Formats: sequence, structure tokens, C-alpha cells
Amino acid sequence: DTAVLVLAAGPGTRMRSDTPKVLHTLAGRSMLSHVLHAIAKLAPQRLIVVLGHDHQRIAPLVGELADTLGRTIDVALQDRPLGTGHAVLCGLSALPDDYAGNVVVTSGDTPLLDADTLADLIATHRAVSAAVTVLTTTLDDPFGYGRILRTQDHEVMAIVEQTDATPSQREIREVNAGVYAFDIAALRSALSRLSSNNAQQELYLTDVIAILRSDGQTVHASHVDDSALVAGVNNRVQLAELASELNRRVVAAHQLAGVTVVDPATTWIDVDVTIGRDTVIHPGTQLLGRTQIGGRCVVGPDTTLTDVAVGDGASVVRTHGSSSSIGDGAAVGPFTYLRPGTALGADGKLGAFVEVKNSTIGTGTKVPHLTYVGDADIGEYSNIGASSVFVNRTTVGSHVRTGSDTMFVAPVTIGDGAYTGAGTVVREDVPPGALAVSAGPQRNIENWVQRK
Amino acid sequence: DTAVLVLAAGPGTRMRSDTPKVLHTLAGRSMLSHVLHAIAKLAPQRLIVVLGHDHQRIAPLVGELADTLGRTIDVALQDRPLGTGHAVLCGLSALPDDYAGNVVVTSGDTPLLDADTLADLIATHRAVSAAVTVLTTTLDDPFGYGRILRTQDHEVMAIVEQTDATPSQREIREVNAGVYAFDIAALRSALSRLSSNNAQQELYLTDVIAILRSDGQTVHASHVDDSALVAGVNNRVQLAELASELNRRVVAAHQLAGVTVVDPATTWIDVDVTIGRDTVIHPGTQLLGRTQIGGRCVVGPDTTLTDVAVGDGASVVRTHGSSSSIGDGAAVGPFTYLRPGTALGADGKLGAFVEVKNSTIGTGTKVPHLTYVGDADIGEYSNIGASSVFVNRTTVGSHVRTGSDTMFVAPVTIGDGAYTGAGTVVREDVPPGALAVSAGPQRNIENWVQRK
Amino acid sequence: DTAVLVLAAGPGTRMRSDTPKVLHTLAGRSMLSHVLHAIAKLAPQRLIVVLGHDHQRIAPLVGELADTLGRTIDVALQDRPLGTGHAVLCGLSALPDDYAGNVVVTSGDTPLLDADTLADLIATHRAVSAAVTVLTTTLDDPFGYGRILRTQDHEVMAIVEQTDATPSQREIREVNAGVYAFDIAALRSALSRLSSNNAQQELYLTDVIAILRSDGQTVHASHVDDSALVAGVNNRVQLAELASELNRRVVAAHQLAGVTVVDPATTWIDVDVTIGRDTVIHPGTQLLGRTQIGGRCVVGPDTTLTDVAVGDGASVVRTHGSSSSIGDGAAVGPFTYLRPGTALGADGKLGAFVEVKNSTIGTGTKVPHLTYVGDADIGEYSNIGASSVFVNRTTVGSHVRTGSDTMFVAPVTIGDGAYTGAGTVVREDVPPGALAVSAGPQRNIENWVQRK
Ligand SMILES: CC(=O)N[C@H]1[C@@H](OP(=O)(O)O)O[C@H](CO)[C@@H](O)[C@@H]1O
Ligand SMILES: CC(=O)N[C@H]1[C@@H](OP(=O)(O)O)O[C@H](CO)[C@@H](O)[C@@H]1O
Ligand SMILES: CC(=O)N[C@H]1[C@@H](OP(=O)(O)O)O[C@H](CO)[C@@H](O)[C@@H]1O
Ligand SMILES: CC(=O)N[C@H]1[C@@H](OP(=O)(O)O)O[C@H](CO)[C@@H](O)[C@@H]1O
Ligand SMILES: CC(=O)N[C@H]1[C@@H](OP(=O)(O)O)O[C@H](CO)[C@@H](O)[C@@H]1O
Ligand SMILES: CC(=O)N[C@H]1[C@@H](OP(=O)(O)O)O[C@H](CO)[C@@H](O)[C@@H]1O
Ligand SMILES: [Co+2]
Ligand SMILES: [Mg+2]
Ligand SMILES: [Mg+2]
Ligand SMILES: [Mg+2]
Ligand SMILES: [Mg+2]
Repeated sequence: DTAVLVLAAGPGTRMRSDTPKVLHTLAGRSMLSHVLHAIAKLAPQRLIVVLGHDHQRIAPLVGELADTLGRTIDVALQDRPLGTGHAVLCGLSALPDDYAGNVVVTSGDTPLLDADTLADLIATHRAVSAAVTVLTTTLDDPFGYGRILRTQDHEVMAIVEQTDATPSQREIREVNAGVYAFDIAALRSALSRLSSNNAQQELYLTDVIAILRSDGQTVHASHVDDSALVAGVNNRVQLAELASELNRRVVAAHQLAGVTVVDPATTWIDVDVTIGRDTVIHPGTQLLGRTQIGGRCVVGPDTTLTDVAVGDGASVVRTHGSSSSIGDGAAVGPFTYLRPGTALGADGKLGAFVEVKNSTIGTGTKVPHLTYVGDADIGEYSNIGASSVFVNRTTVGSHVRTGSDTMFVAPVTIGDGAYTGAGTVVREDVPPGALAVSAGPQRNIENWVQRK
Repeated sequence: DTAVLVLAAGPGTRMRSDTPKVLHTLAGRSMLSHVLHAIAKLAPQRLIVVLGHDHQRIAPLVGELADTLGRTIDVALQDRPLGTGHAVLCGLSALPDDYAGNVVVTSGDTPLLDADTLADLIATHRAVSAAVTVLTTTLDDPFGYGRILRTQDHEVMAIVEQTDATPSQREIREVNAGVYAFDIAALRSALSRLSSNNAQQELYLTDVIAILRSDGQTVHASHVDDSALVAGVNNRVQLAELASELNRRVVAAHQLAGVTVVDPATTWIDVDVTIGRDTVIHPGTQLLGRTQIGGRCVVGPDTTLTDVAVGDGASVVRTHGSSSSIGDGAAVGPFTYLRPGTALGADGKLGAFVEVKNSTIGTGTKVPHLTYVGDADIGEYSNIGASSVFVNRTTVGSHVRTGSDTMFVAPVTIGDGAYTGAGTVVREDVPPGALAVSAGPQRNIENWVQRK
Repeated sequence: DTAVLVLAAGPGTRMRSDTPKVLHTLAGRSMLSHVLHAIAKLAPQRLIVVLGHDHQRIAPLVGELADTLGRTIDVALQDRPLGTGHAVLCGLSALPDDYAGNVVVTSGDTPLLDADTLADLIATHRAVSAAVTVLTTTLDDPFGYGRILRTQDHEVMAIVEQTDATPSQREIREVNAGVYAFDIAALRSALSRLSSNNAQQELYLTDVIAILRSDGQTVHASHVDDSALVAGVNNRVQLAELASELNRRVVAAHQLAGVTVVDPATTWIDVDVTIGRDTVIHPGTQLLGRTQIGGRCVVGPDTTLTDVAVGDGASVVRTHGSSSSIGDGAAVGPFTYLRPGTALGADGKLGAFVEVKNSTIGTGTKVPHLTYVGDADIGEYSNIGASSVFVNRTTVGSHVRTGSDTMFVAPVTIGDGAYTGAGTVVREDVPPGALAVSAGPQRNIENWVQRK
């Protein structure tokens, strides 16, 4: 059997945040969600998330995530901030006393930890018949991490916390990832022998290593060369360095699968985003949420799309949009705002300084300049003049030509093939094939300027 | 004599692209074009580009490039994907049998290879009286490249392909750039001795090295320290890493020549772009095509310009434009769209939420807010009110003041010094110095709001 | 006693600029200003800035800076470009002959030099009882810097200029930072023994080291590990590398204090900018000048703000603004332009394609689409229809609803709770609770399209 505990109990005081550390997000999931998704793929028999401060704020999101992953996720509360050693103990109490499996310990602030790393850890753990196996790695800057101590003979002695290391030890660049596999009897038995005489006056989980080494138990360290996989987040400088490392990888994966990305460093792609072959993404682009881009698209510089669906061969340039759909071969931008519920048919055009909200717009229809469309349904191959406003429901037919400077005052229906004169205010329905007008006739006042 | 072959025959399957590898672009030229420009500057007597898959799609662009560089470029077809060794052979068939020159082999996926490197290679080749000279370099990640094998005595033994190296050899970090100079008799004679018993069942050009070493011929390797100069492109992650390296260099060259670039990493400058002394470029700027910027300009953040000409001391801020000209001391932006054929005279202004298309706009005239100008010619020192539309030809005189919310319905002529009232629709000509109006008079309905 | 000289006398010819090197800016101060601020914090008894070329252009800004820092800053002119050795001499002439203090020499092209480094230098200088102490550092590329020469015994021999080093010496990677502390009698006495037989035919300050070593005086070098602290600026590639290093640090300091910064590399924050806890900054953001952001704000991608004040919990997305204030919980963007003098009350909204200039806008009022507001005061909880223009003073009351396509022709007053019909031109005052209209009635011309 195997059980995974997720240590999400700490305060994250160095985040300086009213929002709990473990719910800050990157690439579209919270850290906690990234950690849980990864574990879920490995499918251990039990899964326990230990919470402490802010638990009423984190618990409901653990339950939300248990439904999305379709499995039970238990929650063990930690009453006293008595250390991580104490947190494992709290977590074990959600396990039956008779429990015979392996226990794997993990935190929830390690968002790039993946299912293979855990697998390699369990496999290695079982292969060497070890009481405790710990993931290590080595870093340029090892600040804030337990250091790994070994004999002459390379044997793992102990783990010394940052607050507790001599200056001489603070130099050690092998670090404790804080990801372990334990034999359960050995874990139970060393947790009892933890004392809190140390710099933080806590029960260090990391003391368990020296303890089992004392009983002449087998202690294994498994070095992870790709340090990003087990990097943790304590503050916002680390949050962003890893949001950025994860972004590099998402982008590179899209590039190898056929997407041209002009500039990876300023192209942000959330984990659920799909993009078709031979589309080009220009720089300053964020593809967020469940956004889908077809193939042979152009996604223009300085574009932001959240939960937008874009068909094949469409261009979406300098566009700020969400919760909207854009058809094949359609043209959006530059300087275009899509609010929730915009659907633009195939071959359609929303141009410069156009805003659409909750509007359905038919195949091949063009709204190219300076106009607001909201709460409107517009038919096919229609053309909406510059400088207009759908004054919010309105329905507009197919093959319509509305003139510049038309205000459609909802609710109003414009019939197939109708026209509107420049500067018309439409307050009553327009029959198919009629010209609606309201502008007064021009009058020239000669020599007005000499006089005034 | 000297002949250059360009090996552009392969499939680029790892690009995952319906567009042939060698025609993907960076900084304004396709890879093929970058390679050919560089060779062209060296001016060898013959120049042969070997094509294979997609040759009907690549051939016409080779001919297009031969005219631009004003020299003959021959095309040798490779009938069977039988290897690069085979590709050199196909390429040699476009040479006369009596041919006595040096042959230099190059690919066309090496876009930063420059005329000096080739020169250094030919010079070195002749200096050491060598049968074969190959360019090498050393890399952090040597994946996918032939490895260079040497004796104890540092003598070049052979080149081993990635697919063919032992794990022990895959560690070697000296790589084959795939750029060579051959003595022709030696090249002909080792091409005949190539066999295809290897991992790809192809005729490896790289086997030619071991072969000439066998006949006790002179084999020279010339190490290139600047690895970017001979880096090749197999996939889109490599395309962008080098588009980015080339961009660093273009930008740095502009910085040393007097252009302030706030942020090189997000400033994209195509190779043909010229920029004057003491202009400042702010971040998120792309200067593409034959775009020219004068001096003491400000080019604002988040600006995209393609084949735009900008005079001296003009500002072009948050502007998306192409195929357009902007005069000295003019002001464009923020949030401004220039379509093809926009000319804005000196001291002119196109402001926020303005779109211009095919329009000529005179010295010192201002279009500052919320307006569409297309197919129009506007004179000098005129002022176009906010929220207007040139409803496309229209001509507007000099010293005009058109009021807000005016629709000029083409075709219409507005005389010098004329005015337009706020919300006028202009359908007939306006005499110089006349006030054109059409808006109805205001009426106040008192206490309407209590009633409704 | 202690006196600081700032060597700002050189020509900066490699800047290629009509603007003096030392006045090019980064993060909101000129280099000179950064250097002077840092020294000012240390508060030496005397402070002398030596000027040479362009001194009439730099002097008035030295005086401006003396008032801001509230202390006397003297200016010593250098008549002849006779070297840096000569420049120290010119600088000493502003000191009394009897002067007994330490002299510290600094340039003004070293913008990240900080008050601690100077302090460490003075302290070290006094601690070792040294005649001359020089700051050194070591670099990947030491080009253009004096090299540090030492015996077998690690004792500082001399400093050799770039123009003067053997190729063998050009390899030395310990460099002279050009920041020193001198015992004054020793400085006076070695300046007299400087001769100009060297590559630039100048009086090298750096020769002073070999000279004092000759008199068997104590020569100390103090190595600075953080090389950015003493990096100098000769050209625009170096200007931007350090503008970028300083930006990393400003941003990281905000991140550790509680600001989420999605992308540091494209987030530019000037030194005076303050940002509250738990605000998020998205990429492509510049926060320039005395800009202040409250807490829990969202500052949207692609935003530029200069001397903007933003309250708490407001969003400012895709906005280009300056000299303006935005209240708590207000919404600005996307695609919004704020000119000088915009004040938007708490809970207010300026939306897509809106431009405001010199306008005051009351609590909870919304200007959401396609409109120009300038020279206007608008009351509370009002709503301004899309596609409108304040045709500039206008006053608008509270709880107003103005319809789409309204032109307010200043000067005009709109009473509390008044309405305006769609497409109204307002030329006369509107009583509280009145409906102002001017649009003509709609007319449908049936079958117009068949006929035309
Ligand atoms: C359990 C413990 O006492 N210390 C751990 C632990 O420190 P924290 O301050 O709790 O983050 O996490 C580190 C791994 O992220 C690890 O290096 C260290 O050994
Ligand atoms: C009449 C109109 O064109 N737009 C209205 C309309 O825009 P929405 O996109 O529907 O939010 O409703 C808003 C009322 O919440 C109002 O601020 C705005 O003026
Ligand atoms: C001709 C050949 O057989 N192999 C060459 C060749 O491999 P390709 O898979 O054909 O790209 O190009 C490399 C240089 O880009 C070089 O390293 C290698 O030795
Ligand atoms: C009348 C007008 O102002 N603009 C027209 C006009 O803009 P262009 O910039 O010329 O493409 O022609 C288009 C017809 O292809 C049409 O979509 C748009 O409505
Ligand atoms: C005073 C002198 O003769 N040379 C100095 C000096 O060279 P400049 O060319 O004047 O920048 O500044 C360098 C420090 O930025 C230092 O390395 C060098 O030793
Ligand atoms: C009438 C109007 O709406 N806007 C005017 C008005 O804008 P300002 O934001 O005030 O610069 O004054 C300008 C005169 O300098 C003029 O170019 C523009 O047309
Ligand atoms: Co109107
Ligand atoms: Mg941690
Ligand atoms: Mg290749
Ligand atoms: Mg209008
Ligand atoms: Mg210098």
C-alpha cells in the first residue's frame, strides 16, 4: 500500500500576504493544485493534506480539488504550530493504526514536482529496502534549505536546518528537498524521539534522519539533477522565478509540437491551453485559462486571452479578451476588447477600437472601427459603420449596411439587407431592404468665420 | 577558383511545419536568405543550392534572391533522400567535370553564419594545404550534432553522428558545424567510397573525414569560438533562441551607434532597419521591414512599425502601423493604428483611438481623438474634431476646424478655413470660410425623469 | 574631516550623444543624481563635482541637486582635458590649502554605487592606516578598465590602463573600479609627480598607485564582490545592462515586501515608486516618477503610469497615464489614456477607448466606452453614454444619465439626475431631472435598396 501526506500547514509569513501561500497561482493553478494534480496521477491509496493556519480558507478548495480529480482527499488539521515533525504526526492520525503502507511526505509549495519524481522516489525507496529515503538536490544559493551532511564515506549522516547550521555548514550546497519516503513503523518510532531543542523550538521532521541513522536503519538520499522539480516557494521572488521556469517549459513543449513563439520570455501560456500546428505567437502574449487556438493562427503582439476559443487561420492582434469565441479565418484587432459571451463567426472582423459584450456576430460580418456592440445579435455578411453604438437586445439581419454614427436603441430589429444613413438614431424597426435615416439636412453659413 | 554549395535538401521534420524549414524567417529574412546574403558578400565564382523535398516551393525564392543579389544562383535537385554525402554529389553535377576550384559546403539552416567565417575557412584551408577543412565549435548541449573525434595527439580522426555515437561519445562537446572546405579531387574521390551502413541508412558527408584520413590526406579542423555563428536550426526552440541572439546583436549595434534602447530583450529590430542618433526606444517595440527612424525620436512603449518612415524628433507611442510615413516633429499615439498609405506631415498629430488608411495629412494638422480617416487628403494646420469619420475620396482644406461628431460623406470637399458644427453630417461641399451644420436644436423636457 | 570629489569632467564620446553622459537617466534619476544621492547619505564635510566639457549644461543641475539634498555642492571646473589625475587636482583647488581630511575620489557614471560601499572604503582606509585605498572588483569581460597588478606576494604594484596593457595584461580580470580614498598629503605629493608619457598622453590618476608604492607608502585594495555596485557607464549597452540590474533590485525589494510581480524582466519601477501589500503587477508595466499604488490593486498588463496615484483595490489595465489620481476600488482600462490633471473618484470607471484630460470625476461615476472627457467636472454616481465628447469647462451633476453620442459643448451645465437622449448636442444648460434631446425623428425609406 502507499500514502501521501501534503504538508500545507505553515504560515508563509515571508510571502507578506493576506492570501495563504499555497493558494497563490502560476500558469493557471494554485500551488496546492499543482502539487495535488501531480500526486493524483501517481494514484496512491491514501492522500492526506495537513492544514494549520488559514485551514477554513484552504479546506473547501481541497474538497473542490478532490471532485475534479475524482478521488477522496482527506484533511488532517494541525492544532499547534509545533513543527513539520509534528505535522507528519497530525497527518498520520487520518490513517488507521494498522496501516502497513509506505508514507511519502511532500509539501504543497513545490509546484513543479511531477509524477515521475515521486515514482522514482518510491521505486528507489523499495529497491534499496530503506527506512527513510530523502530527495536532495544541489543549488547555487542554498539559503533557507536544510543542508545534507555525509561522512567521508558519502553516507548521509543528518540534515541541518538553515537557522541551525554553523557558517561552515551554511556553505554546503547539497540541500534537503523536503520530499521523503518512509517505512511507517520506522516513521512512527522516530517521531516519538523528536525533541524541540533547536533554533525554532520546533519538532523538526529533518531530525528523523539522524534518529534512524542512530538505530542503524538504512538511510537513502536520491539526488534530483533538475532542481526546479523540487524547488519550494517561500516568498514572491521564488514564486515568479518558477512561474517563469514552468512557462519556459510549457512554451518549449508548444514549440517542439509546431508553434512558432517569437519570444518565449514574454509569452505566458497556462497549462490547459492548446495551440494548433503552425500558429505564430508574437511577443507580449498571455494565453490564460482554457484558451484554445486553432492552427495557422496569428496571435498578435500584446494580446491577452482568457478562456477564449480561436478557430483555425484567424488573427488576434493587440486584443484584450475573455470568455469568448472567434471563428476560423476571422480578424480581431488591433486595439480590440472582448467581454464575456462574444461569438464572432468565421471570416468575421472586429477592428480597431471596437468593444463587444454578450453578442453574437454572423459569418463574414465586419465591425471594423470605433464601435460598441453589446447584447446584440448580428446576422451574416453584414457591415456596421464606424462610430456606432448598440445602446443596450437588438437584432440585425444579414447583408445589412449600417452607416457611420448610428445608434441602435434596444430593443430594435434591423431587417435583412437594410441600410442606415450616416448619423441615424434607430428607435423603431427597420424593414428588410429599407433605408432608415434621421440626420437633418446640411446648411452652409457663408462667411461665418470672417464674422466670428 | 571557388564554389559554394548550400545544402537545403532535407525535410525539417522536427520543425513540425507545412512551411519548409529553410523559409522560416528571423529579423526580416528567411534562413535561406540569410545564408545566401552572407555567401554573396564573399562572391565565390559558383553558387549552388541543392534542393530536395519541397523544391517547387523553394526554387522560385532562390531565383528571386539571385536577382536581388545580382548574381547567378544555380539549383541542383536531389532526387533521392540518400543523405548529405549524396546531396554534395547532386550539387557537384551543376559544376563542369573539369572543375578545378575549392568546394565549400554549407547548409541553409545556419542563419548567423557570416562572410568572415567563410573567409577564415577558405584562407585556413589554403594555408595548411588541406584536403578537407571542417568548422567545429564546442557546446553546453551537443545533442543532435556530429561529434569531433581526435587521437591522443589532438589529430582529427573522424566525425560520429548523434544517432551513431556510443553513450561515451555522446559526452564529447566538440561538434561538427557542418561547414567545410574541400579540395575537389579529394572530395570526388571520397564520395565514391561512402557506404550507407549506419543508423540512418544514409550516405553521411561526415564519413568523408575518416576516409581522407585513411588515404593519409591532410584533415584540418578550424574551431569557431562564437558558436552562434554556426548554430543550425532543426526545431522552433532553436529558431527562437537564434532569432533572439541575432536581435541582441542588431540592437547592441544600434546602441553603440547612439540609440538608447531601454530594454533590448523586448526590442525587435529587423536587419534593414535604420535609426538616428539619440532616439530612444522604449520596451515592447518591434521595428520591422525597411522601417526608418530619424534622430531624437521617441518610439513609445508597445509600438509595432513595418515599413514605416519616421522623420527626426517625432514621437510614435503605443502605435500599430505599416507602409506609412510620419514627418519630423510629428506626434503619434498612444493607441493609434496606421494602415498602408498614411502620410502625416511634419508637426502633425494622430492621437488616441485614431485610425488612418491611405490618407495624406498636411503639416501641423491635428486628428487627436476617436476618429477614422481613410481615403482622404487633409491640408495644413487643420484640426479635426473628436469622434469623426471620413465615410469612404474627401479633400479637406487648410486651417479648417471640423467639429466633434462630423461625418464627411465622400466624396465631399471642405474649403480652406471652413468650420463644421458639432454633430454635422457633411454630404455637400463646404465653401472656404463657411460654417457647415446639420444638428437639430436642443430641447429640454422638464421633469421627464420624475415622470419616467 | 572627509571630502568627496566626483569626477564628471570627461566627454563620454562613446555614448554618441548630444546629451552629456552623466545626465542620461535610469530608474528615474540621471547618473549624476544617483551618484550624488548616495554620497549625500554618507554626509561628508565637503563635496566637489569636477566638470569639464558641457559644464554650462551640467552645473545648473548640480545646484538643483544641492537644494534637493539640502547641502552645499561645490563645482570645480577642469580647463584642459589633461586627464583624471589632472581632474583630481582641479577638484582639490576648491578645498582650502590647510585641508587635513581624507579625500575620496568617485566618478559620476557609476549609478549603483551606494552609501555602504563608500563607508566600507573609508572605514577600511582608516583601519589599515593607508595612503591610498582603491576599490577593485573582478569581471567576465574586463575591457576598458585599468587592470590591477600585484607581486607574487599579492601586494598591489600598480594599475595599467586598457590602452596601455600588454596583450598578456589585458587578460587580468581584477579591475580598478576608479573609486579611491587618499591621505591628502600623499595625494598632493604624487599628483605633482605624474607625467603624461602614456597612450592617451594624459595625466593618469591611476599612476598615483605606483608612485606611492615607490615612496614605500601603504597601498590598499578593497575587493567589492558585487561588481554592479561599481560598474561604470561608457556606452549605451552598459547603460541598459545596469538600468536592468537596478530594476531587478527595485522589483525584488517590492516582491519581498509583498507585491506580486508576474514578470520582473518586463516590469520597470522607478526608485521613488511605492506599492502596497498584495497588489499584482502584470507584465509590460512601467511605474515611473512618483507613482504610488495602494494595496490589493491590479496593474494590468501593458500599463504605463508616470506620477500617478492609485488608491487601494483599484484596477489599472492597459492604461497609458500621467499626473493623475485614481481612487480606491476604481476601474481603469483596457485601452485608456489619462492626461495630466485627471482625478477619478473612488469606485469610478474609465473604460475602453476613453481619454480624460484635466477632469474631475466623482465617486462611482462610469465613462465606460469610446469617449473624450477634457476640462470637465462630473459629479457622483453618474453615467456617460458611449461615443461622447466633452467639446472643450463643462459641469455635470450627480446621478446623470447621458445618452450615447452626446456632445457637451462647453461651457454647459448638466443638472443633478438629468438625462440626455442618444445623439444629442448640448449647447444650453440642462435643468436637474430634465431630458435634453436634439436628434431628428427616424424615417424609413421602403425599398430604397432595390431602387439603388
Ligand atoms: C522540515 C524542516 O525542519 N526543514 C525543511 C523545510 O524548511 P521550511 O522552513 O519548513 O521550509 O523545508 C525545506 C525544503 O523546502 C528543507 O530544506 C528543510 O530541511
Ligand atoms: C448604454 C451603453 O452603451 N452602455 C452601458 C452598458 O454597458 P455594459 O457593457 O452592458 O456594461 O451598461 C452599463 C450599466 O452597468 C453602463 O455603464 C454603460 O453606459
Ligand atoms: C552530414 C551528417 O551526416 N551530419 C551532420 C548534420 O546532421 P543533420 O541531422 O543532417 O543536421 O549537420 C550537423 C551540423 O548542423 C552536423 O553535426 C552533423 O555532423
Ligand atoms: C465606411 C467606413 O467608414 N469604412 C468601411 C471601409 O473601411 P476600409 O478601411 O476602407 O477598409 O471599407 C470597408 C469595406 O471593405 C468597411 O468594412 C468599412 O465599414
Ligand atoms: C583614471 C584612469 O586613468 N583610468 C581609470 C578610468 O578609465 P576611463 O577611460 O577614464 O573611464 O576609469 C576606470 C573605472 O571606471 C578605471 O578602470 C581606470 O583605471
Ligand atoms: C475640441 C476637442 O474635443 N478637442 C481639442 C482639444 O483637445 P485637448 O485635449 O484640450 O488638447 O484642444 C486641442 C487644441 O490644442 C485640439 O486639437 C482638440 O481638437
Ligand atoms: Co452622432
Ligand atoms: Mg518551503
Ligand atoms: Mg541542421
Ligand atoms: Mg458620434
Ligand atoms: Mg567610465
